[PDB]
Amino acid sequence: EIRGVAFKELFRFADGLDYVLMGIGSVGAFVHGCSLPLFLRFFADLVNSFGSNSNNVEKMMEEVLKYALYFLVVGAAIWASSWAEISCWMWSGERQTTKMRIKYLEAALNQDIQFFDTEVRTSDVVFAINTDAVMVQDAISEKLGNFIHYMATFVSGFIVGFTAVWQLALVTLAVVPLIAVIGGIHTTTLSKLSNKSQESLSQAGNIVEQTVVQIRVVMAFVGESRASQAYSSALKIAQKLGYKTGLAKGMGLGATYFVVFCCYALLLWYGGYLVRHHLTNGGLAIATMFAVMIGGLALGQSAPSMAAFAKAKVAAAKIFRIIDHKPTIERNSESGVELDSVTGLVELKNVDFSYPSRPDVKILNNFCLSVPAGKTIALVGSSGSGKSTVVSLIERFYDPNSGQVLLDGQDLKTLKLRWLRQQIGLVSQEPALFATSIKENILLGRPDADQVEIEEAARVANAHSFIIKLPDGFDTQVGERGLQLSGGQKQRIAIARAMLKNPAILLLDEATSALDSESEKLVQEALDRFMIGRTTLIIAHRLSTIRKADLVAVLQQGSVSEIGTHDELFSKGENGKLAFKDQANSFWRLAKMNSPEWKYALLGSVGSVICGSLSAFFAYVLSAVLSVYYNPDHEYMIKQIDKYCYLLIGLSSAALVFNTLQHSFWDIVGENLTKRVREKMLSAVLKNEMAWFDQEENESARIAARLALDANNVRSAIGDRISVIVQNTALMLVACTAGFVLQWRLALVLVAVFPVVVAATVLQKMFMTGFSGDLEAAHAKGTQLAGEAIANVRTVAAFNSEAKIVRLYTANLEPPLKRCFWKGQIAGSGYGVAQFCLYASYALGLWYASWLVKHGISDFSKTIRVFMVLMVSANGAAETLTLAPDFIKGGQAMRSVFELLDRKTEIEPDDPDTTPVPDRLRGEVELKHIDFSYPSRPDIQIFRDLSLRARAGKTLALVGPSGCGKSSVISLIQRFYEPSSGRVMIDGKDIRKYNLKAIRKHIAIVPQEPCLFGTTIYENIAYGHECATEAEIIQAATLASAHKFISALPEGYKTYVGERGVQLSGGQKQRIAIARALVRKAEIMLLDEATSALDAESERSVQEALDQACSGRTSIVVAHRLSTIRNAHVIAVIDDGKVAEQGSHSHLLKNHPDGIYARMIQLQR
Ligand SMILES: Nc1ncnc2c1ncn2[C@@H]1O[C@H](COP(=O)(O)OP(=O)(O)NP(=O)(O)O)[C@@H](O)[C@H]1O
Ligand SMILES: Nc1ncnc2c1ncn2[C@@H]1O[C@H](COP(=O)(O)OP(=O)(O)NP(=O)(O)O)[C@@H](O)[C@H]1O
Ligand SMILES: [Mg+2]
Ligand SMILES: [Mg+2]
Repeated sequence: EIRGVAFKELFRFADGLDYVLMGIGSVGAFVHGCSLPLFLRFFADLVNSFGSNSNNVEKMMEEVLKYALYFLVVGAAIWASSWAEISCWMWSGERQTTKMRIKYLEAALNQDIQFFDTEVRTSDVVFAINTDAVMVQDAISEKLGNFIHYMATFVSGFIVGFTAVWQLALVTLAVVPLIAVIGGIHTTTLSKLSNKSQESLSQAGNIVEQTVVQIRVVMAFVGESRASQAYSSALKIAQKLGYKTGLAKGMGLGATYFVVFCCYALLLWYGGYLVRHHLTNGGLAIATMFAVMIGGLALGQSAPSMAAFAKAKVAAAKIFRIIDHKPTIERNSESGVELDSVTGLVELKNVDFSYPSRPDVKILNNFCLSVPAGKTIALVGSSGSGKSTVVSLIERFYDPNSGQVLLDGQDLKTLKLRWLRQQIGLVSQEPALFATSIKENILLGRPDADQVEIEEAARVANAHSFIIKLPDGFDTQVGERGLQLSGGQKQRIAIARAMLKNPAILLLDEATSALDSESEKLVQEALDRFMIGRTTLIIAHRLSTIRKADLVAVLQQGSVSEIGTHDELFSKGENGKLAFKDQANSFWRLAKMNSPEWKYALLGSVGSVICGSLSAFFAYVLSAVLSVYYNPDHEYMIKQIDKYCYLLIGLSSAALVFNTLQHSFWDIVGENLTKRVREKMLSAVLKNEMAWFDQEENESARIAARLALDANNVRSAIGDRISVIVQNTALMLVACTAGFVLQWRLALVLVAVFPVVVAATVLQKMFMTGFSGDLEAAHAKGTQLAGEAIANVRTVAAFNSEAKIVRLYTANLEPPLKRCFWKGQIAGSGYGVAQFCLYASYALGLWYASWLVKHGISDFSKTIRVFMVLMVSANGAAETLTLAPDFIKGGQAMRSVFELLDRKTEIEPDDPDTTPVPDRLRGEVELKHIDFSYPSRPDIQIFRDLSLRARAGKTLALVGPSGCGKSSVISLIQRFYEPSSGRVMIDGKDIRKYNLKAIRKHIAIVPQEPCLFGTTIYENIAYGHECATEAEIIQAATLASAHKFISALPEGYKTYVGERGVQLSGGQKQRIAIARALVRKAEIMLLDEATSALDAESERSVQEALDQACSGRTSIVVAHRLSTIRNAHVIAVIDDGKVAEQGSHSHLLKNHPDGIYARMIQLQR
């Protein structure tokens, strides 16, 4: 394998326009990166002009106007540079990516079947088509532009810092690694603890998934409380892990706050020292500190670019490996002969095409097809010596081992290999349709034909009137994924696309779509009476296409057996808008649910406020220090700077303490809330009906994913998100108050430009995240078509529609190209306008500060303090606004959770108050006039007003046929599916009114395909009773003949078992389920087919265990029970739920059971 190619090789599909776009985007990214430190330098110059000229009001006003003009120039430069970078990079990346997808699909479909058998697999090719978005649509589309932009920012910030104040820049460059390593430690610890918590949540999801896959026994054996308790224990483990995670996150980010505040205290003291020694200015000091931080952040932000570049190198190496391979199929003449008789006879001296994956195996040894012209020849044989290899031979897949295949005295190997393809028709087992129009999915057989030939191609063969009468319309883009759910329409569309093709050398490889409907009847009229005759190796049915064919040509052991007469039989084993009032109500309900932890939240809230306030205070101090930088009194300057540094150290200590407090307590309340939510969701789902678990969207994997995702989503929505909202609200409040009390009418101006600043900063955050959306979703349709074409590469090569598929792929990928260009242009223009308005607002604020100072309304100190404090307030508001979409997502998860919780259940496992039940029952049950009881699929209605009787202390051994409601009478007994017309009376009264959980504690079951959950067989057996103890388990194991086999292993009771455990035999788990049913010790017992596939001694042991269970008390056994039913008084015999005579095993009345019950026994004997 290859670990990657050269980075430049990723640009192999860049034409002149792509080169121009890349150059323009690179220049724009470089200038946009350099602009921000240049703006810091210009801010330093403006502040120096605005503070150092306090006495000369005219000079400072003129210089402030000049530097506001420079701010406008920088804003325009950022506008142009960001527009260029974003739009050009996105467009060039999209163009190169689309060119690569087109070329890759063409190259892949141009290869032979060998390249997808022993070289790169079909799944690998589809995955490469998927991850072309990851490779080229990501790394060189925008990540390259971001890399250039951030490297430019880093270099420009370093240059600005080291040209303004090199002393302060050097000490700041020394400082930056401290914050970097503190943040790295915090991120590492947080990621590790989050991974551990995620593993705990995954284990909890495994627990709930195991609960719902085995819901049939969990509901029956009143194990819902046990499952809830186990889930709660797992959730408590995950909650302790989340507590550790929250404490670690709070401590780490409080350490970051403490370190940055202390470092700013040191840097501000050193800047005061530099101003005191007349080395530089205060504005220069602030700007050089900020510029070195911006350079450090820029250098840190180019790591994702390098990660994307490495991933791109490896994935481009893969894609180039597929593309650059020259197919061996086209190494032949490709132009030899294309003028042969349409009625051709394929001759095979020796069969070949031993697949290159396993060249040692020779499935086809030696035989000849010797097909008749105009007469249909069939083949049949075993699966191991299959017939599809003959199809591969005929279609010239170029794998000749020893012999050679030739058509009517002309070698296929030396043939054109182009004309042969349309000469040879094909309808394989797979329909192999494509995500394109139905007309195209037929037209691709003969491209030159118009709609008319398509019409008679779909008319002569099969019926196309379904398409005409299709509610979608005359033309259809194969619906969504496939036109037909059944597959008959798919097969007949394939037949029509072969009809536009030449059927001269037709090949029909049967149909694996389970067609046993009128689709086969229509197939009888399509390509079963066609005038010519060639290989039709249909083996779906014995008489289908074989009885009518004049040559059976049975194939076995890679050689043709007796051929010609079809009368002889062949031995084989073949079978034959959205209102937010509802969201607010849901949030209030969730908060009421989270009442017990409100106190904790409140403390965390307090911490948030403090931290919020702290930030403002810090900004204030910083701005205040700047005012002290421009002060003629040196001693007063030193005293004020030292006071501010000490206050800032105190702020750092408070920031650490209250950050740990806020985040620890907010994560504590979030963990408690998500644990409570998960527990309530589990209770709600376990309170539902069995039909609810039957539904597909409530599947086990679906349920686990839904629960985990919803809980995680709301957790964030309620934790760090609300933390940040409260913190930023406190910051904004404190900042506005400080600005207004210092110098109003300028804070009013900054509030006037407040929306501009918050919008521009939100767009800055978006740019940091990335402006290109979901790359895979953008090319979803083209990716789907490419994957379908790759999976059906055999059909594409057979119909010679490689060019048509590639052209359809270009037509599918053009709209994403146009959309990406337009999105890039809109994003670039919007981002540039936002930045220009931001810098215009900054210039306006500083000029208004100058105007207030010149008029004598205010002073420099108050103006600069208000300005900086309001700017940090705007930054906090930006954070809140950019976190709003997570609030939207959390509201969606919240309404999902509260629609799951508030769903009502028809059946109540834990009834509030019902008719009390005695400790021991009689066992008599009457299922009078029962019905199908299957809401999920009401198409079928079994139990046509059927009634069933079970006398107290007696057994029923009903047998029935397969799929006659055999395994559903017990479901009616346990109230899994409520019978609408059925009266199920237990102990003389209906089960609907007694305590359901109490009865389910008094009825045992041995389900068909026995449930083997848990980790140890000991717990599986103990599941039968709450007070399992040890004597009960031992006696149950002994009674059901389940003690010797378990003790055979050294582990015995404490043995690894379950879904992830060691797989054991069916008889062992059946007897384990029987032992669990016995240890349940129930008056009414329900059995199933516990003898599906067992050896002689295991069969005898299972029958003995069943005999003992029946001898115990009242029981219902529904197994086949061909003999030795222990003389049940009655046996219920039914035909699809209809009323029928109850033929007994002893055959007292040998009239009804003679033709039903005894027939299967005679057949098996
Ligand atoms: N790509 C492959 N690599 C290796 N062995 C293969 C491959 N494709 C098919 N086989 C083997 O080919 C043998 C014969 O089956 P084959 O004729 O290919 O298909 P089939 O589905 O059995 N045909 P049919 O009987 O007409 O339905 C089997 O033993 C397969 O394992
Ligand atoms: N999830 C389901 N949704 C709808 N119908 C179902 C579902 N599962 C089973 N059925 C049908 O409900 C009926 C139950 O037949 P029943 O004999 O009780 O079970 P079975 O497992 O089919 N028995 P058997 O064939 O003897 O092993 C049959 O018509 C089933 O096909
Ligand atoms: Mg086949
Ligand atoms: Mg069953």
